[PDB]
Amino acid sequence: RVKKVREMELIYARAQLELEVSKAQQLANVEAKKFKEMTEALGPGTIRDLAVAGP
Amino acid sequence: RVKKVREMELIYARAQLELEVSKAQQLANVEAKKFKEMTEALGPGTIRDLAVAGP
Repeated sequence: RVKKVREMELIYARAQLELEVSKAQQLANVEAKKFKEMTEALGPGTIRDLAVAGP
Repeated sequence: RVKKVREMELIYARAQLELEVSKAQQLANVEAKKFKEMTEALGPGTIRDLAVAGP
């Protein structure tokens, strides 16, 4: 009983702890994608000058 | 019972946790699109001078 309850929970938790990583994987892509679509569209050099303004 | 309830919930939650990412994916596009339609329409050089104003 204690074997087939923790062992069967393990294979269940295995396909869920890895399902958890696929969520974070796809959400990391759309974050980096939408980051890329702004950083280059804004300006590779503009980001540099916009931060260094100190006069 | 505990197999076919958590396993069937897994395939259900799988097609929902990935449905969640498609929402964030399309919303990231319209954000970056509408960002692109303003940043270039405003001025690639204008964004640089508008921030560096310090006199």
